[PDB]
Amino acid sequence: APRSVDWREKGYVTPVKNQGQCGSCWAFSATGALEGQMFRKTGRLISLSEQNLVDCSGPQGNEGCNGGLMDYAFQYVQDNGGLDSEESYPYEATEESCKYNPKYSVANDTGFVDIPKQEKALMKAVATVGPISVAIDAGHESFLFYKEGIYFEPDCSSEDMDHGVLVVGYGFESNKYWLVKNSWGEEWGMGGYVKMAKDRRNHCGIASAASYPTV
Amino acid sequence: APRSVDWREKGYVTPVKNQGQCGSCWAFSATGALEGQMFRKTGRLISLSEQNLVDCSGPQGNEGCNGGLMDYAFQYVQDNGGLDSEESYPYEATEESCKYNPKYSVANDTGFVDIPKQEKALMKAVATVGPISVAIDAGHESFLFYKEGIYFEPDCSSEDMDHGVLVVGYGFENKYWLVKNSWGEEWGMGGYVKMAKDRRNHCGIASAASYPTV
Ligand SMILES: *[C@@H](O)[C@H](C[C@@H]1CCNC1=O)NC(=O)[C@H](CC(C)C)NC(=O)c1cc2ccccc2[nH]1
Ligand SMILES: *[C@@H](O)[C@H](C[C@@H]1CCNC1=O)NC(=O)[C@H](CC(C)C)NC(=O)c1cc2ccccc2[nH]1
Repeated sequence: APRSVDWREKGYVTPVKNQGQCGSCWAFSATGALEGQMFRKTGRLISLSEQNLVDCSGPQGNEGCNGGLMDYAFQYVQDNGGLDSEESYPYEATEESCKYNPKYSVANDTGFVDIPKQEKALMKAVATVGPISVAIDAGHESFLFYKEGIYFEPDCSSEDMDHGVLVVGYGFESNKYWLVKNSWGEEWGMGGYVKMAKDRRNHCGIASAASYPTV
Repeated sequence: APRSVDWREKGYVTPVKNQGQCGSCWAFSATGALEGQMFRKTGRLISLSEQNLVDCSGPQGNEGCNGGLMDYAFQYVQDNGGLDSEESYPYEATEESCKYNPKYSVANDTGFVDIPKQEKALMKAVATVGPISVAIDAGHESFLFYKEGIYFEPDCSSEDMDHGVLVVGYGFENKYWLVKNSWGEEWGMGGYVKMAKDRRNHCGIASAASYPTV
């Protein structure tokens, strides 16, 4: 497989967004992975509505700003037969009534694939598919304060993840890393991204709950 | 400047409101611009009271449901030393007695700036300041009935503006202003309209733009 991948250079990834004061990480993770797969299919990069997911995906098991799962979000888009653009259904960092309108649907999906709980499998998927939704353990001060280099936190869990993010690539320092897009704004980390330790015992659980939508 | 800006995703903009059967557009535009500048200053997004402006800004020149201007509303907030929250001083779509109460003030301003009367200066303000109050010519059936794409009306005028609204951003699909209206969420695109940008100061969008200084 390639030793390095960065889907950002290839047009698959929208700018970093900001969840604000709302536990909607899972919705940002899901929209990032679907943005990637819709670009793969159509050649158009269009920002998708996390608000739509937050407001409408309760039946599939999601709890809005109180948490949720990317796979539940992918199931919603399939069940719903669409997902609105960001520009039509803007993010408000709270839960509102479902206002889905098919008029402004710009994405869809046909299911999802859960990747085997192996960093090797995740690497293959990143190389072959595009950006991939992943859960990490993000609940450490070292992660708030991350600015540069490869992130490693000896107290990270490989089993107890709490944060949904998007792997957009991987590589190495000229000491391997995953390239991860967060949803804490561009001021956090390296332009909103973090290089997380790769092939270091599934560090922070990055390969434990990885998935992507089919389109 | 960036080629695209949308302050809604950055926490500067409240949900779309509905003026109902009252010519209070100017008050919704003003509260929008002040909600954005108060967010810029404090990091808190709090919906402000249009009714407080409708009821109380007569001395600064406004005429309640019979019309008004955003700058007169910004002058009121300055003169008054405050503006009540929406939740404290709810909207009734009619003019009442002034019930302003400082206990519930959650906004202030120190003044206000008028933007140079060019779309280039408007673009610079939107990119650097936040949501901007603007006046447009909305009195065309096309606008009345917009749903998607970029709005362009040949019979639109650049000096006969009659409607106050809020520019929250701009971009391209062929450029547009992203404009928050106050006709509820069922109108337009969730309550918004993409208005032609850099096409003959279309509908007079850069003719009377301003924002409060906080
Ligand atoms: C990230 O914004 C979010 C933060 C938590 C929400 C409430 N407090 C938090 O710290 N994390 C999540 O939403 C995680 C993401 C996964 C991928 C690890 N999922 C959940 O917390 C969660 C809650 C919940 C309740 C019912 C069903 C599923 C479910 N998932
Ligand atoms: C939008 O709600 C409002 C609609 C008019 C008022 C009643 N009839 C209408 O159609 N439009 C306004 O309030 C406009 C907005 C500006 C920014 C163009 N302003 C006026 O009509 C206006 C300003 C003003 C100042 C003093 C006295 C009267 C007066 N009217």
